[PDB]
Order: sequence, then C-alpha cells, then structure tokens
Amino acid sequence: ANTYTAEEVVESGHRFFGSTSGGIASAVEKAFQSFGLPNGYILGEEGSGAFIGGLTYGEGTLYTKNAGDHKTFWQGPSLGWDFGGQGSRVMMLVYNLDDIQHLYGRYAGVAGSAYVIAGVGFNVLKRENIVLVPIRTGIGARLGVNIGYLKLSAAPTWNPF
Amino acid sequence: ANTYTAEEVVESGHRFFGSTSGGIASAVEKAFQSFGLPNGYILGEEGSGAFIGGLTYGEGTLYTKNAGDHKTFWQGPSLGFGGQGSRVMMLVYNLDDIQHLYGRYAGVAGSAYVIAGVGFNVLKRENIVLVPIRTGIGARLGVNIGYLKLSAAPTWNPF
Ligand SMILES: [Cl-]
Ligand SMILES: [Cl-]
Repeated sequence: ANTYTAEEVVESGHRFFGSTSGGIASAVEKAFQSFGLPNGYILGEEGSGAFIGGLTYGEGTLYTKNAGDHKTFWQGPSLGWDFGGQGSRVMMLVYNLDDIQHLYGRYAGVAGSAYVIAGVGFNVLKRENIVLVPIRTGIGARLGVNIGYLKLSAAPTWNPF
Repeated sequence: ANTYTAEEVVESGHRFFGSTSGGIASAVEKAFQSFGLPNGYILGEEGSGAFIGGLTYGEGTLYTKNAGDHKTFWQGPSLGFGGQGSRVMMLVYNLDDIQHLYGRYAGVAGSAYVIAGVGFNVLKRENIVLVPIRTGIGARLGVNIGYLKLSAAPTWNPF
C-alpha cells in the first residue's frame, strides 16, 4: 500500500512528459517487470549548460504515498540531452526507499541495464538497496542510458562528488 | 521461399556476435514484430579510427537464399573506434534486385530499440528497410545514427 502501480506511474508520466506515446507505458511496463513496484517517484528537470553539456544539474520533487514529498537535487555526467536552455524532463522510479534520508548519496549504474523503446529510455542505478530508474524522452531517451553515475542531494550543489 | 525466420536470424546472431545474450533473441523479435520477415541479412565489421570516430567505414557480406551472397561496404557517421572494430548484423527488408540495395539510407525518427546490450534503429531507401543490429557500446550509440550509404565497392566517400 506504500507502492505505486504501473497504471499510476504511466499516468504520472503521461502528464509530466506531455505525451500519450506508447513508449512511456512500454518503458514503465519494462521497469516493473524487472524490478516490481516502486514506493516513490521523482519528477524534475535537468540542465547541462553551465558545464557546456558535460555535467547535468537536476531539480525535482520526490513523491511518496505516506512519507511525504521532498525537493530532490541531483548531479551527474551528461552527454548534452539537457543542454537545451529550458533543460529536459526526467521521471525516476525509486525502489526500496525505507527512509527519506537513505535517498541521498551516490548511485552507480548497472551495466547493460539500458532500455530504449519508442522514444523513451531508461537505465538502472543502485546505491545500497535502493534502485533508481531514470526515465527520459526524446534525445535524453537515447543519450541518458549512457550515464553510469548520479548523485542525489537534499540541497542544490555544484559539487557532484 | 525467400525470407528468413526469426529463429534463423537469431542463430546467425548468436554465432556472429559470439553471444548467447538473450538481448539478441529479444531484439530480433521486436524487429520481426515491427517489420515482419527480412529477405536478407548483412554480417560485417565497422571502424572509425581513420576519421578518429568522425566517420565509420564498414565491410561485410549480404546473405540471401537465392540471389547469392554479395560483398557489401558501408559509410556513415560515427560516435566512436576500437582497433578490432565492432560487429554488425543488418536485417534487409524488401530486397528485390541486388542492385537496388546500394545508395543512401535515411534514418527513421524514434525507431531506436535497445534491450540487454543489443540495439538497432531503422533506415530506409525507397521501399527497402535496413535494420543495423549491434551489441555493447554500439547498441547504445549506434541508434543515434540516421544515415548510411551502402555500396558494392569500398570508397572513402560517404555521399
Ligand atoms: Cl523534455
Ligand atoms: Cl528532444
């Protein structure tokens, strides 16, 4: 009862990405089939312009069913999908969040976890027992599956380590 | 009696890529679901070290059931590069006359598919459809390339 269903997730993504494209449902249906039901999700925006495409700074909100909601910031290497001045949107599924404070830290990518279908892509990052699945669209769908590192923080920071 | 089966292409995929990676069986399925039965496949190798990753030069063989097997070369952009180069398996759809294979192929937007270390996208020239399948780094990066020229003899010129 602390988990989200694929249907709730597909709806949040349809609304956040402004897309009814079948790729969103396909990618969500793939993440759940591989990892089960998340107990949180992050909607936010990323931009890489400050480091001219090579570092991504993101900002969004963590949504849970009974642990409240929280501003979340993140930093990582970028290929420039978010090099657009308005940045680009990302929805991350969060699995196994037991306590909000355990969310912050450094996430290591899982090799061969890239998945792309119909203009929607994700990969998998893990820290301790938390799995993180950043779902991106468009350019980010294809380029974001190359990030193997993401840091999550409670406050915005320039420092990605 | 001209098209290949999904199982046929998968076994060719396992053998050429040297992998029983389930992503091979998974990618070929999606290409067969989206596109049906191809009547050719190209096995070959790529390299972008001469243009430092700025341009790929490829070489292989197109295999058919009746038209014979024909040396094939391709040129296109690259995202980079290793010394040995990297392997590719190209599904060919709607290949009537071998001579209609050669020329410039334009990518299909949003056609990229990537699963378990395997990936393709789709490019087209007239009614022929080309699906270049790669593994590893090429699975992720190759799906960004939306141009390929196929030719009967090698050339430095990509246009
Ligand atoms: Cl976006
Ligand atoms: Cl885009």
